[PDB]
Amino acid sequence: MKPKTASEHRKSSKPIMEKRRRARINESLSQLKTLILDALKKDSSRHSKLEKADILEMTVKHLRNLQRAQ
Amino acid sequence: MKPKTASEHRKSSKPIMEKRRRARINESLSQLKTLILDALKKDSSRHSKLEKADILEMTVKHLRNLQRAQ
Repeated sequence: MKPKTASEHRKSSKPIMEKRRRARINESLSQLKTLILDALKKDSSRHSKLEKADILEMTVKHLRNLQRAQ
Repeated sequence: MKPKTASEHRKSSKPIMEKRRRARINESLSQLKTLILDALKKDSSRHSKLEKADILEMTVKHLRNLQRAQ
């Protein structure tokens, strides 16, 4: 399937804290993708083809759209 | 017992494409934190220490603001 890919870049310190961080990274990215795709209402297929980079920048680009809708 | 369910990488993609994606991930996330922190002007000092999760969330939360404050 295509699960929530975790971008594991190793930078350890506190095993517990970095895991909590990691979890929260997924938590935030998941809702990020969710509210973005829902606000723009692009397509569900291009949601099922959302590359991590596509998701991140989509959020930033929507930011610009909102930021001009003042 | 020890249930080994996650040890090997069940991960499939092209090394080159995923590397290109990786670059864009970092690119997107970088400008993402930038425009968010600067738009609300929280603190640029604490901006030197933003947890990845804090960064994603900060952007999502600002999305909400943009969606409902105007």
